[PDB]
Amino acid sequence: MKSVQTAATSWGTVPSIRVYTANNGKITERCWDGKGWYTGAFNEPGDNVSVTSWLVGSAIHIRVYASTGTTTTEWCWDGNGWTKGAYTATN
Amino acid sequence: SVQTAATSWGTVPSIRVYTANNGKITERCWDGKGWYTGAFNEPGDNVSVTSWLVGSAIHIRVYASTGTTTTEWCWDGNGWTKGAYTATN
Amino acid sequence: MKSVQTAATSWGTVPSIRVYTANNGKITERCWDGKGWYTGAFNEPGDNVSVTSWLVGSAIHIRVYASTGTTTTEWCWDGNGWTKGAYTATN
Ligand SMILES: O=S(=O)(O)c1cc2c(O)c(c1)Cc1cc(S(=O)(=O)O)cc(c1O)Cc1cc(S(=O)(=O)O)cc(c1O)Cc1cc(S(=O)(=O)O)cc(c1O)C2
Ligand SMILES: O=S(=O)(O)c1cc2c(O)c(c1)Cc1cc(S(=O)(=O)O)cc(c1O)Cc1cc(S(=O)(=O)O)cc(c1O)Cc1cc(S(=O)(=O)O)cc(c1O)C2
Ligand SMILES: OC[C@@]1(O)OC[C@@H](O)[C@@H](O)[C@@H]1O
Ligand SMILES: OC[C@@]1(O)OC[C@@H](O)[C@@H](O)[C@@H]1O
Ligand SMILES: OC[C@@]1(O)OC[C@@H](O)[C@@H](O)[C@@H]1O
Ligand SMILES: OC[C@@]1(O)OC[C@@H](O)[C@@H](O)[C@@H]1O
Ligand SMILES: OC[C@@]1(O)OC[C@@H](O)[C@@H](O)[C@@H]1O
Ligand SMILES: OC[C@@]1(O)OC[C@@H](O)[C@@H](O)[C@@H]1O
Repeated sequence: MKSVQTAATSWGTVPSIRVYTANNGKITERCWDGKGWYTGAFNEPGDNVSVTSWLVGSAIHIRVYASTGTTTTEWCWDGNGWTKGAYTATN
Repeated sequence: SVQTAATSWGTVPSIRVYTANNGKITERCWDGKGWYTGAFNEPGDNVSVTSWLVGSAIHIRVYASTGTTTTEWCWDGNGWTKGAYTATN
Repeated sequence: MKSVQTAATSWGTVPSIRVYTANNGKITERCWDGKGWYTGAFNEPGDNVSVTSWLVGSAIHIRVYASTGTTTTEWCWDGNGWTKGAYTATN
């Protein structure tokens, strides 16, 4: 059968983990911070997902790259919910 | 085509590359002195990976998916164990 | 049709980000260093892509794993152009 496609990132020593799953054109998010998996706020269209994250001090910044067709949309976590980023590409 | 995921740690570095091929995920390893085959071998058509250090100790999480079922595999120094991850796909 | 596939890595606190996109058998690269996205030098064949990177001091090292069929080629950025690495697999 058609397999879902995942992307994962982690930070710190607890750690926090975020796993994004593209399934039937939608990306959803599962989260771990030491005490059970739960569903996160991220829910956006995409057949394909990649993720990277970095710390600035103790503040986490996450970038999720969601692709449908040739269009990749960047989604940004910087402490004020998810926001659409400036990323563009000419695919 | 086959599908891969990669993680690395330290400054040597160590690198681990996971490849999903014909329903199986295998692992190739670099620790500064050449590539060799690792112990990870579990079913999956899709793979992602993340890893983190606790001091000098590496912890690796491999997300192996077949259909809508994703199984998390955990390296914490004592072989690969199944993790608690679930998702409602 | 089938969506493009991406992989992403980041480093430092600016940060720098690199996003690799596999589109109709070719992988290209977009770059962020804090002041706008631009096109990078990576351009190699591939249907599937993953990436990892690490810092040695302030110097970035990037490894891109590009797959076509059962052949995965590692491409290495060590400051001086993209070169084929020693990665092999028996797929
Ligand atoms: O248990 S099995 O994995 O062997 C299985 C095989 C087939 C099946 O029809 C089912 C199970 C029942 C079934 C289960 C589910 S689930 O609830 O998600 O587990 C879903 C379906 C289903 O038929 C519906 C379905 C989904 C997809 S997908 O879009 O790729 O996920 C494909 C199909 C589905 O029927 C077609 C299909 C493909 C395949 S194959 O594995 O690709 O050869 C086997 C069977 C199929 O019905 C034949
Ligand atoms: O991208 S869309 O899903 O909107 C789309 C679907 C179909 C289409 O016919 C077109 C677009 C028009 C079209 C666009 C392009 S493009 O400008 O390059 O994007 C190319 C084609 C095309 O018909 C030609 C074409 C190429 C290929 S490929 O060489 O293998 O990539 C396959 C096909 C093509 O028509 C067959 C095909 C496959 C599919 S599939 O369901 O995605 O497999 C849908 C449609 C198809 O015509 C049916
Ligand atoms: O604590 C969970 C959460 O806030 O963590 C940061 C992001 O992963 C969000 O989508 C998510 O809801
Ligand atoms: O704060 C958001 C932002 O500026 O962060 C850096 C890059 O990810 C940009 O594309 C993005 O718009
Ligand atoms: O041999 C190196 C090894 O022990 O490194 C840690 C994990 O990547 C293991 O699967 C692997 O076998
Ligand atoms: O020690 C294993 C474990 O607790 O590590 C943190 C998460 O990866 C969990 O899903 C996993 O079961
Ligand atoms: O400054 C841009 C650049 O040199 O950054 C390092 C690599 O990502 C290169 O492919 C890219 O062209
Ligand atoms: O200096 C290049 C190199 O040695 O870097 C570490 C690994 O990526 C190797 O496959 C690669 O050939």
